[PDB]
Amino acid sequence: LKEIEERFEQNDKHYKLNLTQEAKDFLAKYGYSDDMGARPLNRLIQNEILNKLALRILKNEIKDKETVNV
Amino acid sequence: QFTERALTILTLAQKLASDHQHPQLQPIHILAAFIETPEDGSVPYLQNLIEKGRYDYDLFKKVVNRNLVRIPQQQPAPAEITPSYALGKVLQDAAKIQKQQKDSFIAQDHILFALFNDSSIQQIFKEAQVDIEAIKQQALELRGNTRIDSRGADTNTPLEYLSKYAIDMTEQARQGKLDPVIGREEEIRSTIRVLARRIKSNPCLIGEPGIGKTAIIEGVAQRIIDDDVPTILQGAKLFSLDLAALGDFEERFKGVLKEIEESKTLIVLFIDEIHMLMAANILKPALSRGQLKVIGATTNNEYRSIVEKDGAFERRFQKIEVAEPSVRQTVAILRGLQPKYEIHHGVRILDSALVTAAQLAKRYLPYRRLPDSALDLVDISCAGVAVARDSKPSMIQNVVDSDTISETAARLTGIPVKKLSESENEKLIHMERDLSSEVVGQMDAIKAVSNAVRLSRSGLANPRQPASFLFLGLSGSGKTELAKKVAGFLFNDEDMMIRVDCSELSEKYAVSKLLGTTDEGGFLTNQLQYKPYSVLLFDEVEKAHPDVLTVMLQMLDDGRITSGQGKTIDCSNCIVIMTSNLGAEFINSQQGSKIQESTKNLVMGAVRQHFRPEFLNRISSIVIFNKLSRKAIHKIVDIRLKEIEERFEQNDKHYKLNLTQEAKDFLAKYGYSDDMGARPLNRLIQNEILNKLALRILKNEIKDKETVNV
Ligand SMILES: Nc1ncnc2c1ncn2[C@@H]1O[C@H](COP(=O)(O)OP(=O)(O)OP(=O)(O)O)[C@@H](O)[C@H]1O
Ligand SMILES: Nc1ncnc2c1ncn2[C@@H]1O[C@H](COP(=O)(O)OP(=O)(O)OP(=O)(O)O)[C@@H](O)[C@H]1O
Repeated sequence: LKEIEERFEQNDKHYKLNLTQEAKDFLAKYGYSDDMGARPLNRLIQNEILNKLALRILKNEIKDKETVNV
Repeated sequence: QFTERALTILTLAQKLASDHQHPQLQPIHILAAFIETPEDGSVPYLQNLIEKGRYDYDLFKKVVNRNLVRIPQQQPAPAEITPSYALGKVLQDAAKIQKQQKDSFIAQDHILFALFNDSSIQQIFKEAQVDIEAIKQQALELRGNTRIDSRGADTNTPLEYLSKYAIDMTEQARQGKLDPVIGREEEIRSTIRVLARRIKSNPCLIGEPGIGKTAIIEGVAQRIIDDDVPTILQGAKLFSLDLAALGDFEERFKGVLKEIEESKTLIVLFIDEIHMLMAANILKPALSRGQLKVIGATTNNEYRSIVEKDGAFERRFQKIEVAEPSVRQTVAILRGLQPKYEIHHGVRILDSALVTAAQLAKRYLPYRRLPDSALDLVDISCAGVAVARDSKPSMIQNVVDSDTISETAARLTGIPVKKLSESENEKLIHMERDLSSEVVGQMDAIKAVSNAVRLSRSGLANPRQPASFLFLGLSGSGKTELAKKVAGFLFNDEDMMIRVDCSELSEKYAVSKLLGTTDEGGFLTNQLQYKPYSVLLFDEVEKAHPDVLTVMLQMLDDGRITSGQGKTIDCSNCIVIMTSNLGAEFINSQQGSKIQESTKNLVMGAVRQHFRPEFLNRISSIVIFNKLSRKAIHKIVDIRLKEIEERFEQNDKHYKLNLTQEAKDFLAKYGYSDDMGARPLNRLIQNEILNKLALRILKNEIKDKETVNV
């Protein structure tokens, strides 16, 4: 979690965050693979989150610094 | 026309000069419009052919708006009102590099390319666009063939393998090329559900090829453009690699793993029957990176080989086995593709035929996946008379039910009129009349055997078990002919009845009727293993060793047997028949012309002696074969007469035949033998009757097409 947010709210995204335990659980549960790891989730962390919520936010109607978790 | 991608910038470049409302479109304008921001999402920054060719745009990012803010301001309508042919040439001037670097339309490079004169800092210190120096240089770096169409995604040529040999059928889908599919919509969904499954996205399609496993992928590809594709799966599209490998020529296939990784799982991959050790092993390091949704497929065969080793690459893979589709499946696609392939061939068809096609097709298909074979037979039916139509004589561009089924499908084997007249019910109702034609007298065997298989027919056969019979009498009584008649009547095939010797193939023939492999495992397998339709002749069963009678009861019971590979294969299409001659003794009762239940008890007693009641109680009907009346004797005449005329009067000479009971008693009397029946007389007639003519043939005193009885 820490890596992306510290890339962006710092400069780019000005971003305040929210976490459902869903993701909190999902990413841990689902996102982490036993064998192949969260290694894909590391990419997925983009996808279902960064890719997802930026896409949520990139409209801006959910404003800057706003957040919507799945 | 300009490339959309180019024009996307171009109008945005017209939009560019519009935002500051520039007075004129002039060389250094789009230098801002080429770039949203320094991101390679704006290639003209870094991924541009210039930063790699000559002029890096990093700090050179600085100057672009510096001009477009220092343009003299204008008002809205004169903004983007002019090409200003100084710039307006770039419209045409972009078509210059499409020559030397071989392109057709005007692309992002080209719109860029034309600009290479004044679009710039052109000064003593010139931060500018080299003319041929950056692009023809790096327009190979970029791409190496850029040109496709105005349509399409970024023209940065990130992945050459994906652009080369990776086929997107969703393109073809919105291009309308592929034929929509049906009825795997379960598998479609489920495999897509597998795909939609976050845990195992990768399916394994299992099954024998030709079944539509990528026809699955067809509608799947369609569901991509049909947009039923799940949110997880939305952004992805179809790639399917049909592997043509033709220094390692494969690593291309490995290099593309980045090109999709470029797209960042913006597609799916589907590989069909090629799943094997690749170089080295196929695939995974991109998938094994945790990434890369792919549609996997195979026969159990390729499933039996390498993916058996790991199994944790199948950790991505739910194995889904397709089954040969149902009738409506065939029907519905036919329903969809009847008009297709009749318009493909420019003809018409009866849907009456269309459904009827699948009927016998599904029935007598020895091999394939029916719709193919159907569509084959269909196209066969289609093209066949269409070729008959287009070539003079043709009158019917529509095509009938019957011949389009039978005569066409008669090119599997034949016998259309029998393939015709049967409703699959018509057998039984008409059988014991039909059976009355072949095996003489024997109204017992007529009723009993047939009525018992009328129970194994009528739909009253168990999902697994055939009818079961153990018969006494002459071997040569028409016994085998009965089951040949059966084979002939029931399956319309003489091959159905198969010699299987219980007597001599007996004890360790349990290894030689099949063997867990330590090539048929043994006799009984590819007899049926090829052809589930069969008729079983089990020779003098009580002379077999009991070693097999268990798995023979396992034939009796459940109608299926574990094979050498272990497969338990359906014999219930057949009718299990057992043979015993021991009642030839008990024909003493028939010598006394008893009702044989006199000894059939003793017969039953005799057979109940040696075997499991299970093994015993399976028999539907045991039929003693009755004493031959003169009729029963001399109706065997026309049998001979038939197999006489079958050649002379039919398949060679066209020579007529006549006899008299005079000569026939001069035959049958001698011609009949007690224990072997008239089986002697057959190989008797072979000369003194036959060769009497083979004499007279070249003796020729009387000639062909005649007949003279003796
Ligand atoms: N349900 C269907 N609807 C439309 N066309 C179909 C359907 N099923 C099969 N086809 C046709 O079958 C042809 C290809 O079949 P397909 O390759 O999918 O069989 P297959 O079992 O996948 O062979 P393989 O296993 O090697 O991929 C195409 O012409 C396609 O239009
Ligand atoms: N009632 C009958 N019905 C049919 N065929 C009969 C009849 N009586 C005698 N036959 C003769 O039986 C011949 C074939 O007999 P069939 O094959 O049924 O016994 P078979 O078991 O094969 O002989 P075998 O096993 O001893 O070599 C036919 O060619 C036919 O002429």
